Amino acid sequence: DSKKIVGVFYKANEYATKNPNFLGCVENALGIRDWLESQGHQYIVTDDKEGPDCELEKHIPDLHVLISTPFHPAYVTAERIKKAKNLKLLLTAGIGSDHIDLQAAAAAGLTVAEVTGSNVVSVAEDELMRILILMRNFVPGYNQVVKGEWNVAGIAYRAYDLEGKTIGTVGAGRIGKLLLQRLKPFGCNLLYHDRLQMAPELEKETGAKFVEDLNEMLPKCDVIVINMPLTEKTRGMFNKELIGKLKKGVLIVNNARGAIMERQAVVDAVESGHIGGYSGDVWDPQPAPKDHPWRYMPNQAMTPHTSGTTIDAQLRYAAGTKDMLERYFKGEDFPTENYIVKDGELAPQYR
Amino acid sequence: DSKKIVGVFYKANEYATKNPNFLGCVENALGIRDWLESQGHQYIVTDDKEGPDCELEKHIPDLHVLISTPFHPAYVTAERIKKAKNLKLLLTAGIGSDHIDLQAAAAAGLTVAEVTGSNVVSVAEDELMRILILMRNFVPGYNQVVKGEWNVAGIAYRAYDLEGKTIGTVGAGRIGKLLLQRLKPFGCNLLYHDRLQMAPELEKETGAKFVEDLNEMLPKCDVIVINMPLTEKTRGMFNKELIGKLKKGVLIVNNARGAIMERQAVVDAVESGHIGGYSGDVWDPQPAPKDHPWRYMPNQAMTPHTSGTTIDAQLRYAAGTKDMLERYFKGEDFPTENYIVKDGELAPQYR
Ligand SMILES: NC(=O)c1ccc[n+]([C@@H]2O[C@H](COP(=O)([O-])OP(=O)(O)OC[C@H]3O[C@@H](n4cnc5c(N)ncnc54)[C@H](O)[C@@H]3O)[C@@H](O)[C@H]2O)c1
Ligand SMILES: NC(=O)c1ccc[n+]([C@@H]2O[C@H](COP(=O)([O-])OP(=O)(O)OC[C@H]3O[C@@H](n4cnc5c(N)ncnc54)[C@H](O)[C@@H]3O)[C@@H](O)[C@H]2O)c1
Repeated sequence: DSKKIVGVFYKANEYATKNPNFLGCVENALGIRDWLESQGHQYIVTDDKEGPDCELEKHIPDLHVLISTPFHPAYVTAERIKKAKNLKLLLTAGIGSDHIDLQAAAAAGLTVAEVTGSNVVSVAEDELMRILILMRNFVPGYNQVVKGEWNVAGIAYRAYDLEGKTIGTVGAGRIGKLLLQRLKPFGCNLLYHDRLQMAPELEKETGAKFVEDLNEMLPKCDVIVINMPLTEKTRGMFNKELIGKLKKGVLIVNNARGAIMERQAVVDAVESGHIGGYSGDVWDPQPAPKDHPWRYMPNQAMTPHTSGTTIDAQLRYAAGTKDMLERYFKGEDFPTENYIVKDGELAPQYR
Repeated sequence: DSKKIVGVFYKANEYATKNPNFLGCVENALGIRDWLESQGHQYIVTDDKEGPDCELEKHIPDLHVLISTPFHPAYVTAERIKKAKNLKLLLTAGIGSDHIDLQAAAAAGLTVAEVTGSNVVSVAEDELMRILILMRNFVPGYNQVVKGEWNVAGIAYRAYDLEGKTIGTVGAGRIGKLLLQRLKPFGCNLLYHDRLQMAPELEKETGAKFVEDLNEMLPKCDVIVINMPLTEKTRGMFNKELIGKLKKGVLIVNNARGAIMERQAVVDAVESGHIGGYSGDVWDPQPAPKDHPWRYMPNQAMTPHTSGTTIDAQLRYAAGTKDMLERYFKGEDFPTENYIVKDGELAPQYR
């Protein structure tokens, strides 16, 4: 009954011990090493995930379970899945399992699951933060401060209050709903697009108006927020043509997945001023290389992939990961909303 | 009965024309020049405000009305008031009139008024954006992006969700109340201190609790927000001893006035880790010199003085300044809430 379990996390070095609940890094490995080893399982943890000769690849031929995390994602390709002779279970410590080839996982009969709900508040907070950072023009003020400069006009000419502006969320699942709730008291005109309409009473509490056809919402928005998974349909959806339909000077927030946008289409439209500003924590690929052009374009307010891995989020997704492992050892089903691929079927929000 | 009117604003140069509503700079000067010249008055506008030899000091001897603005503040000292033989009226385009020597103004019988309520939503927004930026640790992420780095752990060890944290506002007048209303859906433990308690219905809607004694509220707070005027009592109030009563690792937001804090006492407690981070738009003095130490201390999330001068704020304070000039010319009283010094008496919020 003893299994080989591999975890792939970001490496913390001297940061590992600066908070007692820092469960998300390599060194602390979700807090589950002792619990796993006491049951006779082998637990191997690494950040070394790229290429033929990395530590992860050493263990791909015989691991049983692979625990990944979106902030430092192991890319589980069709070729890796074919090499993986004993693999049965792919767990995501966090939310969003698109770093796996989900079609090849379904074709191989693998189970893919994630900790649904675990960091959705955290991302909704970070999104509202970035809307404010772009609208109110925080980044150019910070840059003046560190360079020893002082020029209020260089900031004020394009700074605005959020009050009275039109904000559209593209996707209204768990995160989009939590965002709409936090935006209610700012006094904005809220719109949303999804394949699924929110309940009548949630529309009434938030004041948010359903727009069934995405192309009708886009031109109306001063602010657009991305809030869908990375799926075969959403991949590359914000291309040259779709971005042309946005209001001139639109501010875009994207803490969903970087690859929902076409990389170069965003760069070109930022340089022309057609996108007024772009802010998010997600990139294609991750880690983002040193030369990734989103780092250097005008008006950018980016960070690395951090919003779903606050300390409070880490505690919840480590706990959910442990619960699923415990269920797995006992042959019990996970909560239904956790499955992304089960019995060869993809979950509806990814179809 | 035609008057010399002087305006002191920040200079925009090429930025002036980038927005048709950019009324807060020298070049557009609240949009009132034609209006004032058509009535036979003279309107001298300048940003040059420092020392014996600046353009402002040339007009001090014979001006009738001086319009100042907090973002680029003319320091109207006792020595200046004495030299000002014709001066009758000091108007603040924005909110907070502490850049005037208010005791010398009272002594000389000068009227001091400002545009109450004009940018209070704007600052409430900017405060909440800063709580998020400090709590969720945005600034180190931005810094890594522009330097070409990628290290998630270096940000995540210190990042938390705002949900469930304790936040205290020191002051609950116009801005403090608007902040509390916007914090409500984040699910925090909200406390406030003021000399005046809020209406019970407002306490209930926001969920904020009155703490009558300031010293009792302070050690309880993860986040402290400064929300009072700069007055004889608030000036230097956050000194070595008062900062010591704060929780270790406290995050502080101050978009009120810089001099409410002792400058070096903030530097020391930030260097020690007693203050975990400090964020605001306001400084002593302004413009802040190149070597001001708040620009360079650990964890700082500063900007120049911007939050009360968004485009939407400028439209409101330009209109309120124009309205008080019209009343002035007709011998009519300003709205009661606009007066800071009238008949040699300070307004109650400054006492
Ligand atoms: N930055 C972070 O740290 C972080 C953390 C968590 C999640 N995320 C990303 O955000 C995503 C959303 O999270 P959630 O909890 O809100 O997910 P959710 O499943 O609850 O909501 C997704 C929504 O997308 C809609 N949708 C799917 N395909 C669509 C399409 N083609 N057109 C229109 N609507 C479509 C679905 O109907 C659903 O309401 C995750 O999949 C993940 O990729 C990022
Ligand atoms: N950063 C900006 O752009 C910007 C913009 C507007 C205002 N401000 C600053 O914010 C201040 C507050 O603005 P407002 O509209 O909320 O003012 P307000 O008059 O409505 O509120 C001031 C509050 O301070 C309280 N107070 C005064 N002295 C006190 C003391 N010693 N102890 C406890 N409470 C005390 C009063 O009871 C009052 O409720 C302004 O005076 C200004 O200096 C900054």
